[PDB]
Amino acid sequence: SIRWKLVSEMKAENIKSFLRSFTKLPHLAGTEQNFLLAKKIQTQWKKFGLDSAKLVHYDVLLSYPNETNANYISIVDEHETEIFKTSPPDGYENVTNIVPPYNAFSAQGMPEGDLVYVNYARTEDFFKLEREMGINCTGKIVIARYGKIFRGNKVKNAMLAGAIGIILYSDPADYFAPEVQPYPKGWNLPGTAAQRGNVLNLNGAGDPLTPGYPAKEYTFRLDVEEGVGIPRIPVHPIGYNDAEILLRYLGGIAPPDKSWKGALNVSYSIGPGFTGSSFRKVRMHVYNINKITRIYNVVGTIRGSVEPDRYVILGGHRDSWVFGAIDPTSGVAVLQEIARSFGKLMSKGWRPRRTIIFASWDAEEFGLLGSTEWAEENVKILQERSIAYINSDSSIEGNYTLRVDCTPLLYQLVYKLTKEIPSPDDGFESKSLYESWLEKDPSPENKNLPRINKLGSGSDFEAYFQRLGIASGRARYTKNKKTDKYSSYPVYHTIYETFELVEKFYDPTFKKQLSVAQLRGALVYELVDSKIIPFNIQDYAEALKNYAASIYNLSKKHDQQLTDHGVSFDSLFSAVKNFSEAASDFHKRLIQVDLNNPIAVRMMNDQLMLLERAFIDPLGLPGKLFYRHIIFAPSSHNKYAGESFPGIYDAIFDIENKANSRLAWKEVKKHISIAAFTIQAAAGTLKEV
Amino acid sequence: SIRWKLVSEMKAENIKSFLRSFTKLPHLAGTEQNFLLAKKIQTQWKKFGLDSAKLVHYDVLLSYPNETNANYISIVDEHETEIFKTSPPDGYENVTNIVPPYNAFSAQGMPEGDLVYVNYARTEDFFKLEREMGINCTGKIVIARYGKIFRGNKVKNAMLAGAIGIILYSDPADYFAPEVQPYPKGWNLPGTAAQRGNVLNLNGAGDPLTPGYPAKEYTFRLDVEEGVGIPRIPVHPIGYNDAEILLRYLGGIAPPDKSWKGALNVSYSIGPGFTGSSFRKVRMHVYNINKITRIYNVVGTIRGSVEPDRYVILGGHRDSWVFGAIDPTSGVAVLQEIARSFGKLMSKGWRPRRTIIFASWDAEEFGLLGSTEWAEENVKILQERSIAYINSDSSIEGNYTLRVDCTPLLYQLVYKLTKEIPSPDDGFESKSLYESWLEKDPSPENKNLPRINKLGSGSDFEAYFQRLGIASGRARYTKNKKTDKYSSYPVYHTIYETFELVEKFYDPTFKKQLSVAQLRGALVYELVDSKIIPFNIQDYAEALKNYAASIYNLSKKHDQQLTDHGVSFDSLFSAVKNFSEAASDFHKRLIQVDLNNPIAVRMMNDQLMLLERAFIDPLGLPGKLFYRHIIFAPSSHNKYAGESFPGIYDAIFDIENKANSRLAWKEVKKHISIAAFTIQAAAGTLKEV
Ligand SMILES: *[C@@H]1O[C@H](CO)[C@@H](O[C@@H]2O[C@H](CO)[C@@H](O)[C@H](O)[C@H]2NC(C)=O)[C@H](O)[C@H]1NC(C)=O
Ligand SMILES: *[C@@H]1O[C@H](CO)[C@@H](O[C@@H]2O[C@H](CO)[C@@H](O)[C@H](O)[C@H]2NC(C)=O)[C@H](O)[C@H]1NC(C)=O
Ligand SMILES: *[C@@H]1O[C@H](CO)[C@@H](O)[C@H](O)[C@H]1NC(C)=O
Ligand SMILES: *[C@@H]1O[C@H](CO)[C@@H](O)[C@H](O)[C@H]1NC(C)=O
Ligand SMILES: *[C@@H]1O[C@H](CO)[C@@H](O)[C@H](O)[C@H]1NC(C)=O
Ligand SMILES: *[C@@H]1O[C@H](CO)[C@@H](O)[C@H](O)[C@H]1NC(C)=O
Ligand SMILES: *[C@H]1O[C@H](CO)[C@@H](O)[C@H](O)[C@H]1NC(C)=O
Ligand SMILES: *[C@H]1O[C@H](CO)[C@@H](O)[C@H](O)[C@H]1NC(C)=O
Ligand SMILES: [Ca+2]
Ligand SMILES: [Ca+2]
Ligand SMILES: [Cl-]
Ligand SMILES: [Cl-]
Ligand SMILES: [Zn+2]
Ligand SMILES: [Zn+2]
Ligand SMILES: [Zn+2]
Ligand SMILES: [Zn+2]
Repeated sequence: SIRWKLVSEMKAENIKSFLRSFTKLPHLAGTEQNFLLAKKIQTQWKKFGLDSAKLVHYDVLLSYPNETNANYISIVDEHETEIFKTSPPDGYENVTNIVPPYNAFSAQGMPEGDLVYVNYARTEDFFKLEREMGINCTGKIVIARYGKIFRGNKVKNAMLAGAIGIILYSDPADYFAPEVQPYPKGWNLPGTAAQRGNVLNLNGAGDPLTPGYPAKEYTFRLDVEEGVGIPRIPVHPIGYNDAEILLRYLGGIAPPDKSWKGALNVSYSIGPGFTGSSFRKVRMHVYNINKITRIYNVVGTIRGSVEPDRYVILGGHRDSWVFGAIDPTSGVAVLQEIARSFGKLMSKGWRPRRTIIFASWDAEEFGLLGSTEWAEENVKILQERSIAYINSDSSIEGNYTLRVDCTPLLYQLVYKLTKEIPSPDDGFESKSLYESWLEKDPSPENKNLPRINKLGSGSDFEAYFQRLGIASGRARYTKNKKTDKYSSYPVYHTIYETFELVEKFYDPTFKKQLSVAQLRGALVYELVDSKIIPFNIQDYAEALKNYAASIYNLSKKHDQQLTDHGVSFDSLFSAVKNFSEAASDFHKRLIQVDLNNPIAVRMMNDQLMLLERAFIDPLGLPGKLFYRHIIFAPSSHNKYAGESFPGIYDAIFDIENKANSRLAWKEVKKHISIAAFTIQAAAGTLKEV
Repeated sequence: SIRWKLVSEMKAENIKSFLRSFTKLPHLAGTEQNFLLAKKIQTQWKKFGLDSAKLVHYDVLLSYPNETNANYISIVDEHETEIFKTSPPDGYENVTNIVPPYNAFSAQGMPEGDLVYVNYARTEDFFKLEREMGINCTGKIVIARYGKIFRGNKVKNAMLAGAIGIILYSDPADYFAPEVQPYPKGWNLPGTAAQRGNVLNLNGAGDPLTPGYPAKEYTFRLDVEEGVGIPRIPVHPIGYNDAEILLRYLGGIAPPDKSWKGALNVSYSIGPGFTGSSFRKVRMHVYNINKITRIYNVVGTIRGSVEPDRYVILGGHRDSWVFGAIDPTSGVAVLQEIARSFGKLMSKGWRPRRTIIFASWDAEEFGLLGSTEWAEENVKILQERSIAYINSDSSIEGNYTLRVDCTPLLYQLVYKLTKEIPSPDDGFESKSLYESWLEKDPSPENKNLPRINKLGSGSDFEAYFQRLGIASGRARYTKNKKTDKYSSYPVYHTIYETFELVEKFYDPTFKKQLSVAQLRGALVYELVDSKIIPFNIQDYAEALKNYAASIYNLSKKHDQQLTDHGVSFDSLFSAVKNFSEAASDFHKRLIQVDLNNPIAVRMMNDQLMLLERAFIDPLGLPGKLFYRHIIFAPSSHNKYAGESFPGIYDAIFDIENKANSRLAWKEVKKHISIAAFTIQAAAGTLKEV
């Protein structure tokens, strides 16, 4: 078949050569090297035979360290004397433009104060410090370990607590894998390395200065002081050797339980302040600059021969913090190999039914900026014509098995294609990827099917799925979560994401990265070429039954209040019931369609394409204009995680502590009512008359 | 042709019999008689052969007088003694349930104070009273004449001024036609009759308690105190005999110029207070009740044989204040005759290409409630599938010539169809409606084409056009505006809108109402049956060039400020230029389409259908979530009137008096930027690749 030719044409050795070619130098967004990489990708796409490959630019707010006012953290004594102050991988000694560690969009400042350790700086950590312990963060400098929630939420949480700065660091408890050596001898995080990353709280907005509209040359911009999601205290990241020095002499209360204690050789006392030392106060000095900077997406097409006005988007970012060998360059290499293989199909006369859009996004590391501004530019065509979005970010975050996150519309297609891709796993040489994946990660809901996760947030699919309602999917290799308990991967967002890391320690044969390229490519092919779009709406109906039961279960602890405030989930369950009926009836009709009647086929394809759109509410969620998906929009507590019925969940979260209960419960009623309506409206789009 | 059979089948005598049958008794929304009328319409549609005809209900906030606490206005002396107090057409003496005059959704109260005459209670009238004259309305009762702006805006304006009540009345200057007798001898307004009407400021929201979502049984409702657009002072309407008594002894400043002086035999002095009288203070007593009440739309279909998933909506309200012989029942009768004529086509085996939706809306007089709640329910299917909406409200507001208001997409179709409909005008017996209309109302932009107006607001097309972006149109007979200078028509919204009025004084032969039914029906037929949707996008391009020039001209008075604040219209003109190019290229391609290739035809039809949608911004306009059309959304000063580039216009209005100029001009820049983007995005939907 054509799909087998697409998949079998891709080669591990090609992914390896692409990765090596794109990881020799840093390619930070907004810098010359990442523009040069765009031009190289565009030349390659033209060579592969794509119909177009253009650079599309935007001018967006980025953030960089000041090369002549370096950031640092220090400890001073009571006489203001500096007692301690903070200060390339082998083979890259000659590389001159590695950005030092920083947290993009930090406020500027030189705050000084007593230090308080805040664990993960989650909402519950601050609740505990303030409510239980009676500790006052006003005004203190807090130190938090990375993990559990997106780093921007840690900063927002610290701001809410009156902290005047926040230090972030990587605890070996969370980022150091047991019995593996630190880079370069193994793949673990060294004590000298800090994790870069932006600290905006954008909630899907894109460029901070132009929420809702693409950042073109003429475009109105907010004043920088009003930029969406920009924090108002300094934030800076350090490695664990430096963190150990800061934590060592914290006094005050002992860590409250083992869940506060990391792995360094220190007490994990909370503070505030020091005991047993010259160590008296902590200072931060952070002076990164925000500047409007041009960024460049590469956007290419293969136009459909039958439905050129219907799109499947294969999009991945290419900007990195340093070399980004895993994040994102492993996905950049995969995207090139996919485009090469579609070009080989074209060379023998194939053209797809619908149009494929290839996209290499810029400035993802600064808040999904390139992918979001292109969605904002092209919203009117994208919302009326897009079948799906398949991401192409990191392909290789571990080497145990496949992970897939996607809308329930795509579950059946994912299971179908993974059965036709050879497994790359040792011991599965005559078996498919489906078989190895089912063995290694069975679904809790059905032991006979592999696990597929919800799509949440934190990579370029976000605006397409959570704002525009375009069915989306991602797939990558990952770690074994039952045994591997560290966050992300050890060298995430550090200078040590190198080609050598990936080749030596992750996937020496490149077979695992090949399997991810084959699946992302086969997903695009089947969505763009199948006469009938390969979605299954009954799988959405079953997902909604699970999510309704879950939010309802969460409400049982408040059962008396539900009764007293006249709160009922009846309408939600009724909508779910009606959706399941409409989806069953829709599939009964769909098998009867006359495949030789183009308008009959196109009307049913429109219903499959527009089903995800029905869940988008243009009013958004409370305080979040750009999160519109009523089933799947984000975790308010961790942007990386997806949350179901977010309007209901946010309304009921910590409700027992809301000042005004009558008001709080009416908000729960509001969001229940919205979810019921939206699911009923979605069911209505499936009806025949 | 089929269109000629549709048009020639309609009969004046049938419209007359329908009108007489629907105007014997009052049919106020929410009352038994208007439910009975729904059932009669539904029985008729089934008899005519429609595929379906169903009642669709919602439970919405309505407002009625308290039958046991009657409203009134009084004058008292300084001893609190009542000196004056306010208190059926021939042949209707036995009709028992005529609602007395009131303004629906008025606050309740018994305010007492000095009286101030405020002309039309426009923003500029209050500016003059307060800024120029130094008059303080705090706290006064104001009296305003109806006209110039929607009555709800008069009330909002008075509230802003600190007034504690507002009396509305019909001045003969505005509602009494020269040399015609008062009903029953002629068609003029008697001094005893008051104009009913709601006084909400909904800005497109629909039911006040459920903005954004249909008002079903389970639906979350705002507390009534928080109902959208509900005014916070009492409001009540009186006839001019009563107004004369209230105005007569006003003292204080003389009317400032003739534009403040109406036609009664009084001075039109402003007050505050009385001079020359027992007349000391004015009191209002208003105790209407707001109550959630069930309303019923009748919704019927004729399903398409080729594109059943594409819709053309013919919708008109049927609820009236009393008999509503003009408003809306003349349109109710027209809608029935149209449905009858489509049923006759069906009887000979015809079926339309696309689906026609017929709708008889309820509670239009209470804020467009039935049509808006059905749009809110069905938004997901309507926005993805609707070709157009044709209204069917009053057909006969005068007897001089045709008036058409529609999107520029429909201009060419309107001109084409009116050439094939016989003129009903005396002296035009062998001529078409186009010819009589061109002679009587030529367009200012092109003397060789008849005038077509912008669609604004104030009838059931509003949510479809201004929220959802569905191309809309309306047509009716009207007065000669160069000679007839009165507002609306004299007996508008009074008890004197009777069948006898229409038959004796407006259209005895029913030929004018017939011509309106033929045009509304022919519009539906051509939109639903033509293989290629009959829109012209180059007419939209020319309209945008006119609107860009107009808003720019308006800015010239502020030219120095534009320069000082770096405000430019360059991007707007550039977007308009690009749209005109894209529309020209689109039509060049459209004439080449292979009419025998269904997918080629369907892709171009999708572009014609979705063009109006491109102008809808889900973020809305400032303070108005439900006005989304960036070119055509409303006048903030008069909901009946449409305003172009409303975001730019509202931003620049009264700007010289804004407290903060730097902030005010940035808002102008914002709205210019949004308009430029939106027109460019719309152009992008027309592009081939
Ligand atoms: C699910 O569909 C059912 C059937 O159409 C709806 O049930 C109606 O519910 C209302 C109360 O909300 C009752 O007045 C009707 O009697 C019900 N009809 C039947 C046949 O049971 C139900 O409302 C729909 N659910 C939602 C959320 O719209
Ligand atoms: C109208 O289309 C033109 C042509 O594509 C756009 O012109 C570009 O404008 C930007 C400045 O905004 C310049 O950087 C480019 O050099 C222009 N190109 C050309 C060929 O003139 C214009 O931006 C579009 N208008 C809008 C509002 O999008
Ligand atoms: C970088 O820091 C130096 C030293 O404070 C300062 O003078 C310079 O202006 C900074 N650069 C920018 C863009 O702020
Ligand atoms: C890769 O797989 C090998 C072989 O099982 C294992 O020893 C190693 O820890 C894995 N590497 C990573 C980064 O997980
Ligand atoms: C009507 O007014 C009477 C007299 O004030 C009052 O008692 C009654 O409750 C009112 N009806 C309603 C629904 O308020
Ligand atoms: C209707 O037309 C007649 C004949 O021209 C005219 O005398 C009369 O004023 C018109 N009626 C109305 C209500 O305008
Ligand atoms: C800590 O919190 C309280 C209440 O927020 C605040 O009044 C106080 O100023 C804070 N502490 C200090 C030391 O200022
Ligand atoms: C009229 O306006 C001023 C300013 O709004 C207000 O202070 C005053 O109270 C008002 N007049 C009266 C009589 O209260
Ligand atoms: Ca933007
Ligand atoms: Ca509503
Ligand atoms: Cl990915
Ligand atoms: Cl109308
Ligand atoms: Zn990434
Ligand atoms: Zn990253
Ligand atoms: Zn009307
Ligand atoms: Zn009316």
